[PDB]
Amino acid sequence: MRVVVIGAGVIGLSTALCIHERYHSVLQPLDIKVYADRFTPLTTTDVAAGLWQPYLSDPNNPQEADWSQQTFDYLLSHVHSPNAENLGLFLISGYNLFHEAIPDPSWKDTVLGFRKLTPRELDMFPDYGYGWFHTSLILEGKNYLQWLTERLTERGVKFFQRKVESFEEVAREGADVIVNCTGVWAGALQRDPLLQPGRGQIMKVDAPWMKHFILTHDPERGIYNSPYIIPGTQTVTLGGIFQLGNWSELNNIQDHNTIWEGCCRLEPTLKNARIIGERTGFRPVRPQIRLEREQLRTGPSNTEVIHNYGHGGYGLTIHWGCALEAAKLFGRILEEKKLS
Amino acid sequence: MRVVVIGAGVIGLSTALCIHERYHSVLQPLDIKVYADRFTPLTTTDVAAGLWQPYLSDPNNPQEADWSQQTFDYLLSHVHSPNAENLGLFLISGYNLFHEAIPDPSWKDTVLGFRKLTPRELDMFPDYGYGWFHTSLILEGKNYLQWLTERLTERGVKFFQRKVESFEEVAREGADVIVNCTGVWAGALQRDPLLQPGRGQIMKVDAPWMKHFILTHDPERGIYNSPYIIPGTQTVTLGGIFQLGNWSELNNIQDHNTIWEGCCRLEPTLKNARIIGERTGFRPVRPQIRLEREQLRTGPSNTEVIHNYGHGGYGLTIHWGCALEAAKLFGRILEEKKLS
Ligand SMILES: Cc1cc2nc3c(=O)[nH]c(=O)nc-3n(C[C@H](O)[C@H](O)[C@H](O)COP(=O)(O)OP(=O)(O)OC[C@H]3O[C@@H](n4cnc5c(N)ncnc54)[C@H](O)[C@@H]3O)c2cc1C
Ligand SMILES: Cc1cc2nc3c(=O)[nH]c(=O)nc-3n(C[C@H](O)[C@H](O)[C@H](O)COP(=O)(O)OP(=O)(O)OC[C@H]3O[C@@H](n4cnc5c(N)ncnc54)[C@H](O)[C@@H]3O)c2cc1C
Ligand SMILES: O=C(O)c1csc(Cl)c1
Ligand SMILES: O=C(O)c1csc(Cl)c1
Repeated sequence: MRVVVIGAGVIGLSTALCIHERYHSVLQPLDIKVYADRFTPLTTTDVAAGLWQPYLSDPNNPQEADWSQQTFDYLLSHVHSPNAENLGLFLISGYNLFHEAIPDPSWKDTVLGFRKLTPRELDMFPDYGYGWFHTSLILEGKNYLQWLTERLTERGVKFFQRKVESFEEVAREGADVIVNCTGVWAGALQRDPLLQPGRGQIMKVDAPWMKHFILTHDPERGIYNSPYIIPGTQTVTLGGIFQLGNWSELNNIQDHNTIWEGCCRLEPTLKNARIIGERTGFRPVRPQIRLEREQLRTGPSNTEVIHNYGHGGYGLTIHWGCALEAAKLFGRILEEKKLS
Repeated sequence: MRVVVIGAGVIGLSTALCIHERYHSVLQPLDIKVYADRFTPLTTTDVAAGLWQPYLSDPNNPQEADWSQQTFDYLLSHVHSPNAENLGLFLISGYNLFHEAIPDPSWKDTVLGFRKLTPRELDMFPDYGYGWFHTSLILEGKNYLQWLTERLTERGVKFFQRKVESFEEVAREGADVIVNCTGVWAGALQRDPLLQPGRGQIMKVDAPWMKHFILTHDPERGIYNSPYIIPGTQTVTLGGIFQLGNWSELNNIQDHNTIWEGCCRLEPTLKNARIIGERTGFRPVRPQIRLEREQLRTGPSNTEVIHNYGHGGYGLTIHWGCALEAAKLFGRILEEKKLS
């Protein structure tokens, strides 16, 4: 059983690890290989701040709400483990500001100590008059991806830097199961009109006095098109750009100005914070995560393919639930091959 | 009117600043000088982490409860000012862990978003089964003291490195009002059996993933004789020593081992944190702050004194309320001398 996972993002690496950990003993000819065009720190996961928060609206597939929750419970179960520093995982509390009262989220009980903001807290933010306060977790992509890489290397999963042109080229080379974790670039292997790039731009700033995240929201401009401030381990992430259909992997000046003055008005202590870096990424936007199987008509034989892409701006938030679910789909392929 | 403030800690400097801004134009020859044996970074204020939190019990003088709220309200009114970085001031949420249920503190409504810990939050700390969660402030003494100095220097308040032997010495030099802010060393100028050193020791550790403060409590050990973890701007403070009657300004190895084992058990991610420094300070312990006027019998005519010391382990928590109050008693001196 030769398995080829395409993608070295949080989706591909966690899926490869979760498949190996659940199926190493039931299948000894289990050679897992990871094909990827870019690795850390050159993936979309590296650009993400790493905060655990799903979208405010319910996810159009209630199974995604569970995948988000079991990812949170799994990460929280190791947030006080001594290796949490290596994963880039830690607790963080913060605010979610609004201009008008909105209903509570579906993940209010997943989060620790969810509550609505008191008047004295709202007075620190004059432009907003309603919001939440809650304790969540941050999984920084740079540390988490390298942690997954080393653990996959411990389990004998070889890595190869190459751009896959088609599923058939991997199938014809001997692959039995192809795990499609290509993210926003998935359409290049199979056209999907529902998948489109949600381009974002973030600023990484040195402001170590920031102990809380601050996410603002405006339904007119869309989600994450509003200033947000997310403190990480060594730096503070400033963002607020979300552009559909923009393929320009290049830092914009106007977006830089939008991010800066939006967060500076939100928190005036940032005016003296030095800018360390700035990055551009593409959220794999889709109305639904494509986590499903597909038997490919490739050749006289037929290839088995597992898709998992289209996680939008919540990939790290939902990655572990998607990895477990992709491992279950891998097990059904096993039972149908007279193999489990 | 020649005023002499003895003490360059948070109590001496804030009182000298609060006195001048209220009386520099009501009083034309207002020459204020600061006499101090040690300045920053060699004062007890520099050892403190800077967390705003009073004792758990009522302060035996309900005016101190007001002084603490005045300090919180004033600091909170400057937490989003762009010069808060110069003050070393920023918001921070955190935990207060207990082994079983105890009554709520009197300052519950002063802090932001006070609440009790949920069961899932208590599961992250296996030893403690009850606790609180609230948002507070941190005023790092080093940045705050150098800020107060720069203010006072701009206003013609000259500083002098000098050990004061007696009030009579200062009054001999021509001083009209003496503001005694000598902290734990006040007994060397007037014997006070109520003032004793609450020696403490803290560890400054590099663990920037710590976003919350964690204070543990044990009624058997006494307050602050239990592990606490207070993340600062550039470092994380680890403490938990409160020893009455020890004047040894020397870091102890057993106290070091007590702090390390207590905080590492409380937070296993601290196992690999770099130790940056270690400090020892003396809390000016008193059953109540001595904030009062005293006309003492030196020379053929009196020279009046204002005492401000005995703040224990909540000096930065209460400094501003005591500074305003010491300015009021300075104003009554102006009335008794018919100067206003
Ligand atoms: C600015 C910004 C901030 C974000 N913040 C958060 C956040 O705070 N929390 C959160 O949960 N999410 C956040 N996200 C979203 C998150 O980054 C993504 O959902 C997540 O990274 C998706 O990763 P992925 O594994 O699907 O693909 P990405 O990590 O891009 O990885 C794609 C992988 O597929 C590979 N690949 C693609 N095509 C081929 C090919 N043809 N041949 C070989 N390899 C190929 C790529 O090279 C790479 O290996 C943010 C996104 C952006 C843009
Ligand atoms: C380990 C530790 C942690 C702490 N943490 C906190 C905390 O988190 N939050 C909080 O609110 N408080 C905390 N405290 C308490 C806080 O540090 C003190 O309450 C506060 O610093 C009081 O300082 P002060 O101004 O009274 O005098 P200190 O800063 O000592 O300053 C005394 C000044 O008076 C001078 N002086 C004394 N005698 C003479 C003299 N005879 N002649 C000339 N000058 C003299 C001293 O040299 C110095 O200039 C902590 C204390 C310790 C020890
Ligand atoms: O996509 C984003 O910009 C984003 C900000 S917080 C979060 Cl979770 C995701
Ligand atoms: O005295 C202390 O060690 C102390 C710890 S938190 C706080 Cl406020 C004071």
